[PDB]
Amino acid sequence: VSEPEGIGVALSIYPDGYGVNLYERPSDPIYAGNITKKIPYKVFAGYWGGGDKDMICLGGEKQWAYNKHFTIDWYKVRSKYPVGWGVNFYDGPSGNFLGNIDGSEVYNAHNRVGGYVDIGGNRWIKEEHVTITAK
Repeated sequence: VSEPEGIGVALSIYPDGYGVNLYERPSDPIYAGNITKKIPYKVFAGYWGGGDKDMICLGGEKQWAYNKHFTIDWYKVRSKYPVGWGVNFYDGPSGNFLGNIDGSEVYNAHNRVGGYVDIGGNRWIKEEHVTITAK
């Protein structure tokens, strides 16, 4: 059974009590606040800015944080079908057809929108064709 929301789970790399900053506007972050309670937090979206500029969203628009401040257990995306059974991917949710995978690989969930999941590289698959699970 697939995780109904989210793309992964993040845990601060710092000690409990040590503030990790939250931001809005992930391409040019504006300080929004500070999280000091160290517990696992569900990740709802990713900003794929490349390297150190990657951010993860722990809620809504004012809950962006840098990936580098967390260890992240990404949700894993797997075909429902046997190896060799093609699964189409698109250039966005309900987007243009781009290609197919053969189901031999496991992917990390990079974003989920409108019943589609991005398996990375801007490749969006209908969620009906895959499982999205914590491990």
